[PDB]
Amino acid sequence: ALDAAYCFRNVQDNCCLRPLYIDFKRDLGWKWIHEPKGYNANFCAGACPYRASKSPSCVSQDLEPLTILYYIGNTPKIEQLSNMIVKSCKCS
Repeated sequence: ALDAAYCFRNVQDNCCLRPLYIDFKRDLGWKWIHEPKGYNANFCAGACPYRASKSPSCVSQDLEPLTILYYIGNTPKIEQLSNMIVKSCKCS
Protein backbone atom coordinates (compact mmCIF):
# COMPACT_ATOMS: atom_id res chain seq x y z
CA ALA A 1 0.00 0.00 0.00
CA LEU A 2 1.00 3.64 0.15
CA ASP A 3 2.96 3.22 3.32
CA ALA A 4 6.37 4.18 4.62
CA ALA A 5 8.12 1.24 2.99
CA TYR A 6 6.73 2.06 -0.46
CA CYS A 7 6.78 5.85 -0.02
CA PHE A 8 9.98 6.76 1.86
CA ARG A 9 12.12 4.69 -0.55
CA ASN A 10 10.88 6.39 -3.73
CA VAL A 11 9.98 9.97 -2.89
CA GLN A 12 7.82 11.26 -5.74
CA ASP A 13 4.92 13.65 -6.49
CA ASN A 14 2.18 11.05 -6.31
CA CYS A 15 -0.07 10.72 -3.28
CA CYS A 16 2.09 9.05 -0.68
CA LEU A 17 2.93 8.98 3.00
CA ARG A 18 5.31 11.78 4.10
CA PRO A 19 7.47 12.09 7.28
CA LEU A 20 6.18 14.50 9.90
CA TYR A 21 7.18 14.97 13.53
CA ILE A 22 4.66 16.36 16.04
CA ASP A 23 5.82 17.86 19.35
CA PHE A 24 3.01 17.56 21.89
CA LYS A 25 3.68 20.89 23.60
CA ARG A 26 4.49 23.16 20.65
CA ASP A 27 2.11 21.61 18.15
CA LEU A 28 -0.83 20.19 20.10
CA GLY A 29 -0.60 22.43 23.16
CA TRP A 30 -0.58 19.24 25.25
CA LYS A 31 1.03 19.31 28.70
CA TRP A 32 -0.56 16.16 30.08
CA ILE A 33 1.62 13.45 28.48
CA HIS A 34 4.79 12.63 30.36
CA GLU A 35 6.50 10.64 27.62
CA PRO A 36 7.21 10.84 24.76
CA LYS A 37 7.53 14.57 24.07
CA GLY A 38 6.45 14.04 20.45
CA TYR A 39 6.14 11.44 17.74
CA ASN A 40 6.54 10.58 14.08
CA ALA A 41 2.93 11.10 12.99
CA ASN A 42 3.55 11.24 9.21
CA PHE A 43 1.04 12.76 6.82
CA CYS A 44 -0.46 12.14 3.39
CA ALA A 45 0.17 14.42 0.43
CA GLY A 46 0.62 14.22 -3.30
CA ALA A 47 -1.10 14.11 -6.66
CA CYS A 48 -4.04 11.85 -7.44
CA PRO A 49 -5.62 11.26 -10.88
CA TYR A 50 -7.20 14.41 -12.30
CA ARG A 51 -10.86 14.81 -13.23
CA ALA A 52 -12.85 17.72 -14.61
CA SER A 53 -14.76 17.80 -11.31
CA LYS A 54 -14.71 15.94 -7.99
CA SER A 55 -11.06 15.00 -8.37
CA PRO A 56 -9.75 12.66 -5.64
CA SER A 57 -7.60 13.93 -2.79
CA CYS A 58 -4.63 12.35 -1.02
CA VAL A 59 -6.02 11.36 2.38
CA SER A 60 -5.05 9.09 5.23
CA GLN A 61 -6.22 5.49 5.16
CA ASP A 62 -4.78 3.31 7.94
CA LEU A 63 -3.98 4.82 11.34
CA GLU A 64 -2.10 3.37 14.26
CA PRO A 65 -1.80 3.95 18.00
CA LEU A 66 1.04 5.55 19.95
CA THR A 67 2.20 4.20 23.32
CA ILE A 68 2.20 7.05 25.85
CA LEU A 69 3.08 7.45 29.54
CA TYR A 70 1.18 9.93 31.67
CA TYR A 71 0.41 10.56 35.34
CA ILE A 72 -2.85 10.96 37.20
CA GLY A 73 -1.69 12.36 40.52
CA ASN A 74 1.46 10.40 41.33
CA THR A 75 0.17 7.28 39.59
CA PRO A 76 1.73 6.30 36.23
CA LYS A 77 -0.49 5.05 33.40
CA ILE A 78 0.70 3.48 30.14
CA GLU A 79 -1.90 3.84 27.39
CA GLN A 80 -2.38 3.24 23.67
CA LEU A 81 -3.48 6.53 22.12
CA SER A 82 -5.49 5.47 19.08
CA ASN A 83 -5.30 6.91 15.58
CA MET A 84 -2.24 9.08 16.11
CA ILE A 85 0.13 7.73 13.46
CA VAL A 86 -0.60 7.68 9.75
CA LYS A 87 0.44 4.29 8.38
CA SER A 88 -0.89 4.63 4.81
CA CYS A 89 -2.59 6.96 2.33
CA LYS A 90 -5.11 6.61 -0.46
CA CYS A 91 -6.59 8.72 -3.20
CA SER A 92 -10.21 9.52 -2.27
